[PDB]
Amino acid sequence: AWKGEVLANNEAGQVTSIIYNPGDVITIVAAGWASYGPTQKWGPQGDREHPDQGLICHDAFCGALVMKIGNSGTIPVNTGLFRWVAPNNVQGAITLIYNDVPGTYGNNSGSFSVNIGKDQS
Amino acid sequence: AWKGEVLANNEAGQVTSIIYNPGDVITIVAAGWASYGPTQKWGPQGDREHPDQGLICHDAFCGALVMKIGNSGTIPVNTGLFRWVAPNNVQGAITLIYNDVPGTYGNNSGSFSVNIGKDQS
Amino acid sequence: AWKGEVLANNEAGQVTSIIYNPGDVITIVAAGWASYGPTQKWGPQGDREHPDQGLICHDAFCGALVMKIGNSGTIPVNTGLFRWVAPNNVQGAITLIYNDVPGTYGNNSGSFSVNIGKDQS
Amino acid sequence: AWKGEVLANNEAGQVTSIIYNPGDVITIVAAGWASYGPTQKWGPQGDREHPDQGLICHDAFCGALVMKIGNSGTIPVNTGLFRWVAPNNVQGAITLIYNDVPGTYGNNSGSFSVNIGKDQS
Ligand SMILES: CCCCCOC(=O)c1cccc(C(=O)c2cc(O)c(O)c([N+](=O)[O-])c2)c1
Ligand SMILES: CCCCCOC(=O)c1cccc(C(=O)c2cc(O)c(O)c([N+](=O)[O-])c2)c1
Ligand SMILES: CCCCCOC(=O)c1cccc(C(=O)c2cc(O)c(O)c([N+](=O)[O-])c2)c1
Ligand SMILES: [Ca+2]
Ligand SMILES: [Ca+2]
Ligand SMILES: [Ca+2]
Ligand SMILES: [Ca+2]
Repeated sequence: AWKGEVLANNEAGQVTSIIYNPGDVITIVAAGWASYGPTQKWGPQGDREHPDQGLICHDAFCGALVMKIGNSGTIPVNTGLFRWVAPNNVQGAITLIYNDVPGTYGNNSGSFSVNIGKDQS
Repeated sequence: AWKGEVLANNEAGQVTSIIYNPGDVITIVAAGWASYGPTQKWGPQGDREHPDQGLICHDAFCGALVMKIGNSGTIPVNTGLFRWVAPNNVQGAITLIYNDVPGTYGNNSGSFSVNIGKDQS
Repeated sequence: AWKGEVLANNEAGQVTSIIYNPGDVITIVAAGWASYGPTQKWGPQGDREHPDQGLICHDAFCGALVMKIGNSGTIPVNTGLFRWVAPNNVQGAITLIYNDVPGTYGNNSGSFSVNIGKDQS
Repeated sequence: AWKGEVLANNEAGQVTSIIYNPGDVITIVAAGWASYGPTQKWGPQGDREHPDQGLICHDAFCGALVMKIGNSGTIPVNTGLFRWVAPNNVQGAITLIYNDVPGTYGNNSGSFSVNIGKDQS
């Protein structure tokens, strides 16, 4: 299992110790509060009122938690995933990232606390 | 495992199939959007700007997911719990509930989708 | 989880740390060599050539590993059980016992090494 | 998870669907009765009285269950392995094999039933 913090202001994303292999079943739980700029804060699902303009992951809101697995594209995590199996041919190390627009992470604040474990399979 | 929806207007809470027994290790993942009355919606950690004026759970925000286990008081769930063990003396059936003030559930809207499983021990 | 030795001369059996509750899924692995009398020894499936003339568990061989769950009657374990769920209405502490005839444990020798864990459910 | 039978007379061993990847934790439970020649039978620990006269695995008895992970050397399985982790550099498909002397498989009989799964990590 891996536990750690994902800073909203970390454009590169936080690499985890988890290597996703074919067939693997994993669980992720994400909590806390962060911002893409405003004094207001949002949870891991982000700000459902913010537009999608140039976000790294078009499938989640601004300020959501997303991930990449190896060199996949971005995949939504949000609050987390229960006993989840990736699509065919997705494999590698799990990096977690705050969903925002490239070049705009400087004004971000806060962090999410995230756990990831491999489940029985 | 149990998977189901928790309606925000359900004052009694959603009973699950899960019986928490001494020594159990559990994982919960909650997702979605709901409202304790306003047109806006919030995720499982609720509205961090809303005052607590009589919530069923004073350790979580208005609109957050909470639970009771058997005869326990409310216990925060929020986005979820990763490989969690219950407080001393806590055991029994898990009921999931939207955190709002007694008697004001009629104007709530939405639902959270929740998964619960028992982990290896 | 629980790891321990079960002596073949132990008539009362070895009580583990595991309490079996409804819905639980367990795995058992048993290894080693023991005897009900002879200078020879057998593994956890026992002696497939020996008669049953009053074994505590009529569904396994003399010299096999068996168990009780709470006040159940005996259940075969043998080499082990993989992600097993018990019959209805069985609950309580797991007691591991060597399968022999009541009153004859005194000439027994050796032990099995046993791992028990609860699995994800 | 994977379940299947491993014949005593199969010199090549039985390929499973389990790919052991670095950091995997696995459980294996084996049961049953087989023979490397004699009319009598033995369990997955094999025959503790028979000499090693060129077994494919010199760390288990003749008639024991062993395995390869990819093109590893032989690894003892016996009755099973509880929440086990492989040696460094060991990875690939798990192949289960009856431990006998090469070219003597033709007088073998019986089989073992084996479950393998990956465990929480
Ligand atoms: C795809 C990379 C090129 C984008 C350049 O344009 C932007 O930076 C751009 C364009 C439209 C909306 C936004 C936006 O939603 C946005 C998001 C932010 O977190 C933020 O801090 C700022 N900001 O600092 O101005 C803008 C940003
Ligand atoms: C029948 C209910 C008893 C009323 C007690 O509630 C209050 O007086 C009171 C005062 C300030 C804020 C709140 C509150 O946070 C609150 C929370 C709500 O979800 C809600 O639907 C209502 N509401 O519609 O009246 C008020 C409630
Ligand atoms: C030995 C004290 C009295 C128990 C009574 O045992 C029997 O009546 C009975 C009758 C038939 C077979 C067996 C038997 O399978 C049996 C099994 C043993 O492990 C053992 O050590 C002995 N023993 O030492 O005599 C007998 C026992
Ligand atoms: Ca920003
Ligand atoms: Ca309300
Ligand atoms: Ca005896
Ligand atoms: Ca042979």
